[PDB]
Amino acid sequence: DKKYSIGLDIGTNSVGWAVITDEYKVPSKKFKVLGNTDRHSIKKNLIGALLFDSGETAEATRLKRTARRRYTRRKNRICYLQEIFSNEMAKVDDSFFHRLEESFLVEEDKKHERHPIFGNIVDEVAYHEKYPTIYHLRKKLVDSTDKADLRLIYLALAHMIKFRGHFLIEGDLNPDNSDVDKLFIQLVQTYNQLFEENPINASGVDAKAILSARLSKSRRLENLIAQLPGEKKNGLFGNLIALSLGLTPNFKSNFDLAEDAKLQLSKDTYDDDLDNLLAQIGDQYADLFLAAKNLSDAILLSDILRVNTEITKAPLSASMIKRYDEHHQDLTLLKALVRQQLPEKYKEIFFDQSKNGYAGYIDGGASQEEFYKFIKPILEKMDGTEELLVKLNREDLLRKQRTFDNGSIPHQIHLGELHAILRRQEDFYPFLKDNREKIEKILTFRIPYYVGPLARGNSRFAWMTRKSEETITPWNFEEVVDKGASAQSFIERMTNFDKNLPNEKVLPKHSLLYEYFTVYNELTKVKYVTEGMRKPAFLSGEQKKAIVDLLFKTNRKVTVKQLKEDYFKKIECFDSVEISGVEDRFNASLGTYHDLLKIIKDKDFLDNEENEDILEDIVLTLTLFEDREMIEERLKTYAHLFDDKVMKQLKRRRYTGWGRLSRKLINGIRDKQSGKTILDFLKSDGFANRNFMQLIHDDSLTFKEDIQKAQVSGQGDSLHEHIANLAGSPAIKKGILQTVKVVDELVKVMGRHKPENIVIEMRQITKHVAQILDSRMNTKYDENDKLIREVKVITLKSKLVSDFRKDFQFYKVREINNYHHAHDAYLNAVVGTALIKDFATVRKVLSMPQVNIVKKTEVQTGGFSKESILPKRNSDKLIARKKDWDPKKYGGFDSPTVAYSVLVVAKVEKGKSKKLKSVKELLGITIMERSSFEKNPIDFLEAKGYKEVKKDLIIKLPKYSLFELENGRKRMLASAGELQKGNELALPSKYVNFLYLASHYEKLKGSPEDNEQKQLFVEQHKHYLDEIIEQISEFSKRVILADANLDKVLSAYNKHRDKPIREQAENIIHLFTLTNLGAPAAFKYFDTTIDRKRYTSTKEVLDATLIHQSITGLYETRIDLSQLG
DNA sequence: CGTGATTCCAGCGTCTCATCTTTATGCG
DNA sequence: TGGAATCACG
RNA sequence: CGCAUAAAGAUGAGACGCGUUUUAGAGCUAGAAAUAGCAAGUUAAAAUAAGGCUAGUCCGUUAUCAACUUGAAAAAGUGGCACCGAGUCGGUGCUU
Repeated sequence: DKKYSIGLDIGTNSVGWAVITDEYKVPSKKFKVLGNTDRHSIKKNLIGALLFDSGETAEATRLKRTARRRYTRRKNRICYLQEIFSNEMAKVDDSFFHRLEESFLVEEDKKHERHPIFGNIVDEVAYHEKYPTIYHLRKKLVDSTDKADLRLIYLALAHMIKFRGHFLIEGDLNPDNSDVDKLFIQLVQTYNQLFEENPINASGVDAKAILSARLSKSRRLENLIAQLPGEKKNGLFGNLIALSLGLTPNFKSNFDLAEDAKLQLSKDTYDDDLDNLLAQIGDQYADLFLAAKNLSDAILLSDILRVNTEITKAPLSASMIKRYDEHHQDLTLLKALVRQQLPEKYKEIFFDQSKNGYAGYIDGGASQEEFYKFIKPILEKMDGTEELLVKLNREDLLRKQRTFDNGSIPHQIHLGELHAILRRQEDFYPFLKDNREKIEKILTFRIPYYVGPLARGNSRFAWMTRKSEETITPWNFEEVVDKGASAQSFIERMTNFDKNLPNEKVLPKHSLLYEYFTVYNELTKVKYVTEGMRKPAFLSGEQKKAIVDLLFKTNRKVTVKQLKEDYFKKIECFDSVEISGVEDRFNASLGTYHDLLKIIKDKDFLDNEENEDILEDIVLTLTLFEDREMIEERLKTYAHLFDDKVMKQLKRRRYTGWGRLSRKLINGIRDKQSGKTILDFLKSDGFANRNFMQLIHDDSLTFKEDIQKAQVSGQGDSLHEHIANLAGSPAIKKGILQTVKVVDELVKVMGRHKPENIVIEMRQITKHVAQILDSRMNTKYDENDKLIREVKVITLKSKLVSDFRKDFQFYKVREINNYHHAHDAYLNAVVGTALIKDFATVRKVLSMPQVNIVKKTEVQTGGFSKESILPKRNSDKLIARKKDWDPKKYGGFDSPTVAYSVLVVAKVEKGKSKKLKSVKELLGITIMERSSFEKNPIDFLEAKGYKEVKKDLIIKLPKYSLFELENGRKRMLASAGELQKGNELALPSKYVNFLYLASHYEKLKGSPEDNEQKQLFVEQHKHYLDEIIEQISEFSKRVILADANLDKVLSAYNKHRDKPIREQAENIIHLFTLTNLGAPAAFKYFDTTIDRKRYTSTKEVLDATLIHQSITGLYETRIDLSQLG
């Protein structure tokens, strides 16, 4: 026996393999064709390739899951709301909540009256004429004092709870008929009364247009600055204006504050940053800040609410009512216009649902835009359309109320209207007086993103911790869930664990200990030369200890520029020392130390080392959390040793980022005979210049033994490391997993012998790739705890072979057949083994008709079907959306996805007079029906009208099951009613070489003589252009069997048979979408298209052979299905 | 009533909080 | 790119 | 492998606006019909994978998968070799 080297190819859609010996030949062997066929053996060369569908990223599933959760919780909102007054709706009419549920149903499926709001036509019709939209009811309820109808209250409230707005504005709002202009003038006056040196003036500034245009907020700010008389963008009044339109200014440069003091209006931190300013600068600007807040509120409220109504405290509902009135008038006008003039267009606009006009726009499913692309022609051709052309130019003509731009409404004004309804109907409905807060909470309560799914343990996504087993409602959430541990989990479950101690976690990025560690390790490298010494020397440990106290504990920043003059010549008085190292920069500095020095009362609480346990817990909470409620709750257990002012100072700070080392690694483990930690050794460098980067593997310390031992203690599973891999960026790790599978398989098809010089191929991921090969094998140990190097693993930078393919002309015309994956793998092996090591062998491996191509079978999973809910039809293709929703009435989905097909031989009644007959048929199991089938297949097939099913004769047929019929014709099973081309065209290499040069694949390249030779090669061999068509035609006739398309292609080929060769090649290379493996795909040849010839028949394969193939396709179970019937 | 062609179709768009990774250069 | 429908006929 | 800076992918969570579907929002007129004339149109309820039991304000579209023996599963196990060729793999021989 002889060694072997595998050439492998990672990828996102396929993985190639090959097996090469000491010389580049590819061995050959027979192989056992197990199964019931006269063909016992089939010779195969080891070179093949495994095509597969690309692994999908979990984004689509996550989106679906979040949507499902949101629908569940919206239904709960409505249920929460219905049971809040389920006992008073019973008084008026009990079936009211009943009718709404079955409002979807048809007359013969309902069990109540067919009117959902009132239960009677007259009452029903009066509703849609008094309230042509919900917003007339929303408008009415805000502005009314007469007794409403509890079902009409539910209607409005349910309307807002169901569609409640966005939560991006933190805080609260109140429209209360506020006007922008007066607020701006009031701000100007407030600034002027304390800035008489240079007061602001309104001359030349539009107080309303500038800050309400469609321009971006910063652009509007700078435009306002420009329109002002002489103000600068960074002035105090400029900052106030910027706040007044939502920008985030900082005031240290204006009020000479002790801190930067940002005012982040768009975040909840504003509510206390304003208080901080009221502490730092005081009341001198309180009214100015409040005016700026009011201006920000008004500007943001108007930016989305285009109207400026005053008579009503319901700006949104009144807005949409106005949009309804304008749409009605606009339509009434446009109707007369297109019938006083242009009288031939009426039926197409107001009746035809197939055209994007009004008929389409309203009833048929056209959008606003497609209609606006349609009605403008007809508006351009008639007088009196000026008002209509104006609106179309602004997207304001004939507008809907429920639209794609309605997403800018905050939940705050929905909430305002909900309080208005609540605040005006309580006296008439007393139960409503003591339910005010409960409903508002239903509208306003969002689960925090750091609590996550509210599971009790059956959820792989959840982390919430419960103080009690009670059910979580809006009103007991604050007390059932322990928000603090919930948030700490939210961060910690995602925070890494320290590699040196794989079982436990890293510390914050600004830990006090980590803060020292990062700097103690840096200044170790400082060098100096002075009198008396005979050669350069570093700093000593005691010198570092002394330096820390009077350089790093003292100032916010440290540089050798200070040290080389302030320390040596003055602290220990070196005469003429010369200092070496980095010229100026010290990267690490005790940033947290000076922050605390500024924040907390005493420096002694930082110079002291006994307070270490506290500071680490303080910084830990300032990094884990970001809510003020949570930080306030957590710090307070430790503020009792500080003054309340110090506690308030700490509460503001936030850190970000997590470290890569653990507290125990730095200060937990101690040498078993030296009794010192890594931190201690960083204080005790000594003469050896020892530091962490060598302490972790210096055998004179036990730290090496501990770290190595821990990396073993944390193990326990092997096959799951292939899914950690690159922590996150692809979902193509499918490639890695399949790759190992073909190395595994190839071993047990090479005599369980391991390879030598395994050459991977495609710096980003390949580092992870190679070692998992080195980990899954090459594992035997040695006496000194050393792994023996039994297999060598290579990796290349994805490009070296692609230059070898030109340097030696082994051209790669991609579009012909998939043999290039295996051929690239084989050249990968060639180059890899050459780099570490006859020429002709390549010429054989590059013209071998046989290449083990396997399309990995697959059991389809995912969406049950296409997601569009199509209208009601009289077909059996439609799928009920519920157990009681017959599709013929209700519509449903269609075009399912079949997980896999099953072969069934069974009896079925047949004939005009029913009698039994034997049959053989492919069923096709949908993704829905897979669970029922795998529960018990006999009953499942038996309910489908089949009788007398034989279990042992049932066969599972995943997608891409490969059959073979006459003349080596093969077909792949694309969902039980469609085959799919199953053969490859071995268009020999002589026609590959000509076509690559001829079509000049990239654009055009080559040196003068090289270009001359290559172009003349195409000129001389013009008759390959006549033989290529012969290969395509004969192969199509033998396997593709597309008579019409082959006729078309030949006819077109002759019809355009006179263009220059380059143009001829560039289009014939598109003729290989005929002979390619896989789904048929239409192509064009010189602006004449040969469409796609589908197959749409699985009858042929029933009486054909079936090839179960392994991962590599070297082992077959080749069932002949004529034996079954 | 069993074959075979041509045509058409497919759910989409926002905000926010956190958390890993790799790429590119400059030092050890 | 696979399901479904509309169309021509032997 | 750690430090200094910028951008791009992956994971999770919390939320919005739509869209589709059946129904509800008594169409009138010439008629015996087809069909024609007129009027209206902008909103809502419900569902948004069937559904599952663990019965949660949870789970349900990612990953994984040839066949065969043992199987509750996990998982293990199952298919000699060489030399001369080439059209999807064929031939010859030692072996058994």
